[PDB]
Amino acid sequence: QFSLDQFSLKGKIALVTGASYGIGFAIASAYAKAGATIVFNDINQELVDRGMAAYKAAGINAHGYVCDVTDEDGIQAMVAQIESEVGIIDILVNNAGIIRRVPMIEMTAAQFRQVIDIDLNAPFIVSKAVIPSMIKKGHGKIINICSMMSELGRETVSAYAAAKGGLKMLTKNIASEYGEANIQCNGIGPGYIATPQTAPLRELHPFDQFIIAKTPAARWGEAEDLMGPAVFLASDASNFVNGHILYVDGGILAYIGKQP
Amino acid sequence: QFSLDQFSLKGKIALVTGASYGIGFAIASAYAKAGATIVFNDINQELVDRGMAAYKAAGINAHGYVCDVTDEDGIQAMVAQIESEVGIIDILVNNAGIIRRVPMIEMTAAQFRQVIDIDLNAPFIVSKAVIPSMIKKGHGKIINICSMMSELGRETVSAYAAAKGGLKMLTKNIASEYGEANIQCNGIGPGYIATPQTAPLRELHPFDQFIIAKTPAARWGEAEDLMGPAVFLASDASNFVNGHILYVDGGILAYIGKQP
Amino acid sequence: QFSLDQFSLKGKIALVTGASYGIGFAIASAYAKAGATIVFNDINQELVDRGMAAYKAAGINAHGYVCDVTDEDGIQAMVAQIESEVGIIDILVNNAGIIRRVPMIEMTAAQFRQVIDIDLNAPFIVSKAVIPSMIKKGHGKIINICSMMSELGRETVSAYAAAKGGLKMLTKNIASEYGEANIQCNGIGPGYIATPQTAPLRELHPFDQFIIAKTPAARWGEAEDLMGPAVFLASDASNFVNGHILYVDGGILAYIGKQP
Amino acid sequence: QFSLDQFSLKGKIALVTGASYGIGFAIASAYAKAGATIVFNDINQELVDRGMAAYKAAGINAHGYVCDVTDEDGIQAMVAQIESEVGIIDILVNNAGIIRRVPMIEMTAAQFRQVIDIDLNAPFIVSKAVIPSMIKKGHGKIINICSMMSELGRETVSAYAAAKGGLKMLTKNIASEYGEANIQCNGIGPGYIATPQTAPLRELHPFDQFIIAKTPAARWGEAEDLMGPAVFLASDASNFVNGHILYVDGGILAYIGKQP
Repeated sequence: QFSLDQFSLKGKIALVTGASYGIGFAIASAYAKAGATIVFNDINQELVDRGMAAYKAAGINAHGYVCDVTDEDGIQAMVAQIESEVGIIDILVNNAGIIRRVPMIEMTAAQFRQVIDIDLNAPFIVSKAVIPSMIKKGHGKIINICSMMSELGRETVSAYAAAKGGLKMLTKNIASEYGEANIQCNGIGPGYIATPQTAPLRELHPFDQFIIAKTPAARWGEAEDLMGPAVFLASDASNFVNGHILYVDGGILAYIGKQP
Repeated sequence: QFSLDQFSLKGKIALVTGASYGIGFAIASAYAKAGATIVFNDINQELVDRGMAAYKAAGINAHGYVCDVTDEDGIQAMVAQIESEVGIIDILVNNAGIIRRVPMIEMTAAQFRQVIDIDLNAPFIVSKAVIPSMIKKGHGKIINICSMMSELGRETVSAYAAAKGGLKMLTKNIASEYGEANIQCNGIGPGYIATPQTAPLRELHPFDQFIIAKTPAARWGEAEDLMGPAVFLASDASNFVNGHILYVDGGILAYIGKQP
Repeated sequence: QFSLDQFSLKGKIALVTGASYGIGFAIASAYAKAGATIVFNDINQELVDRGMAAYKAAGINAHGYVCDVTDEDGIQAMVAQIESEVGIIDILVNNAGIIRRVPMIEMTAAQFRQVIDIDLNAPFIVSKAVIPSMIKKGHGKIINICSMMSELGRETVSAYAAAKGGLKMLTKNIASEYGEANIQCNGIGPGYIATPQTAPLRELHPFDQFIIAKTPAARWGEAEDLMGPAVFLASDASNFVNGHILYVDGGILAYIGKQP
Repeated sequence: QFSLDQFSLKGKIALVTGASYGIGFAIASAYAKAGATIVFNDINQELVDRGMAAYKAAGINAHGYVCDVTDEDGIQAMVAQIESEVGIIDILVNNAGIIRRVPMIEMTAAQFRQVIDIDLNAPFIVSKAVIPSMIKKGHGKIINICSMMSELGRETVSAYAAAKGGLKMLTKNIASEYGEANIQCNGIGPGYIATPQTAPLRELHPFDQFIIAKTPAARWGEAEDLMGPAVFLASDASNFVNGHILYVDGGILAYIGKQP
């Protein structure tokens, strides 16, 4: 018999990378509310302290670690520390990332490479670090935060689009290579999500008009819109969903757009 | 605050077309277990009686109706009857369909047209019949049962593939046209699902070997694998998922295949 | 050794359905210029006479036939007539189609069905009618005119989107079922193409602004933009391209759009 | 009036990276036969000498340069040298690449990063180096050699799949960012192509059986199958094709497979 318990993360441990604020924090918060124990990392103590205080305020006892996602030795040590202090990571969400907006021909090789390293190579490093214990546990979930840029390009975001396109295919590869070992690796592809940074574009705006017209749902998304889909992909309720990119965009990728 | 209640269908009414047995019955059963009131139709009383007895045995008081999905007048009358006797349909699953396996050049125009009428035109008819009350209710869900044939072709299944390809795009269109009115229209694309009919292909088999090799998960799917994804798409937990085809295939569509 | 002769259609016969004017006429004209003998059909003598006069003015001796693409008996007889009078059809372009713009819930079941019959069932009928002689000839090409609506939905075009989505999958199915017999079946998916009908939307316009912003190439497409891709798919130069939808859209489907 | 001259590369210069042998050499050879002047690079003099001798034997006066594609300074200098000695690069084919086959959890971070650097970062570097002169010339083409791994994953090829997935999206981004400047950036996605290396898998074989069954065309592809599609994408005949991945796979990506 089906049970709604299939969506529950009770007794599972989730690592959400870079989950000190923003989308990662919202996903980790939903995970805790679904029953999970939350672990997270970020690049410095200041960010970790910020995440810890915010989890506490939401009634969550998270476990926070200082670690650079591009540092394999660092991540390996972090996983080992998490396993001794908290337990086996059942669920990994590759959320950490950066974006840069530079015309392609103006972007330095170093800058391009840095975006690739953080947004693509690092999810490989963290996945590699968690998979062996997931196999031994008999079940694992890896959720890669992709983008609409996993599908569509735009001026100024060449490196970001390249890395997210790579992350989409990395997702499908891990699914193929480890699905047999009961690892489900999927993507979440958020639409246009209203963050603190895009707030002036909503001032009582042509950019706001642009987004609303592109979106059948006729609104910006919010971090809260990602919570249900994220919990779904982390849960037993999605055990036969594998190598799939779940777009959460209010219908953008399905829509030609609202024409005048 | 996120809550697992977002996955609950409590107090909602779901119509699952052709849900007397098989995949539709399994989805409707999960819906009931998630809190929904179940209504379903099929082409004759014998099938309806079969579904009713099976729902009863599972502790579900379903409401069953005799109706041909290709009969617009019939479906319109059925919805009106459902609304007077049960209530407003919150969730429609377009599950009813047929398959034929005929080499294309050997298939009659009439046979091709019949597969198109049932598998494509009928989901349009039923969607059209439920959408006006969903808009007035302030929320609706339409879940279209697609296929891997919404993506990939195969000898002998030209009509079926054409209709399911159409259903994929119908899904994206409804999402675009009605998303503004808070209708989420999505697809479920099952992988290779083990039905009563494919049982001899699992006899202690080259076809069995074929499927397992194509599937990262290394097994046939089962109707039970569709239950969580179906409940997800019918629930508040997927409100910003729209015009999306959710493939539930253990990783098939993501995999090049297991080579020797 | 590769030769540019691989793009030549010299000594081949092409049937382009509904090619009396518009996109089909432009494709057929390019085919003739590439060396092909052109045959075409349309629903009445007036349209056939129009196409014939226009081919003549362009220095092309086309062969025109009155036939409804939804009439299997009619199409069968037409192919037989073409084979006796002109020769074996080497290349079929399924170009004939209609579009309707009606809100979905307002569209009659009859109207929806008519769009499906012409835009989806008819390409099946014509393909079926030409394939047996292509197999016997040792090579065939079928080019299905799809749309951006084979990928993306829009208010008012539910039936059209459904049929073109179906046509995309029909294309992939024929490729799979007949590729072994050296039939290559592909799609052409035009972007926004400037037709006589959209001319007021280019008056010295917000709709014009909409299109240009969606298109990396920063212009409407023209029928002429389809000529090279169409000749490519009809030629020996694309013999290992099969079940593929070739989008000719200046970059629309690849682009998130020009934001303000 | 359409002309077959639209497929001609007469008076154009093409740079094909790593085109000393294999797929790149075959594409460059077709380009020369289509009228182009051929320039190419490779990592050492031995490979350059090999390519030069092979071009000469085919009646082609190619221009060969020693350069590492991951060396931005090196590539920049190479382009400058090409422009002084040969002329402006009209067409870039990003063909250079490597593949590694290592289980993901066994692959070193350094090895993963090297595959990404060569197969993804390097196409960015070379594209960046050629685009400014293409803009000034008033027309440019960039053709990225992708893979079926731009779409589908497989055990042992995680890094390769990630890089090719990235290259697919880089292609779409360049299309979006530079399409306005009359740059068409597209992909070629070869299917299973019979190379010297896979020859024992064709010995009079289960792997051979695997490929043939996956392929509607019922054969391995050959480098020659890529020549027409490559010339197409480099030519005026594809000017409104942009951000598109042209799969040349005999129908593989369209096919569910030949079941027993």
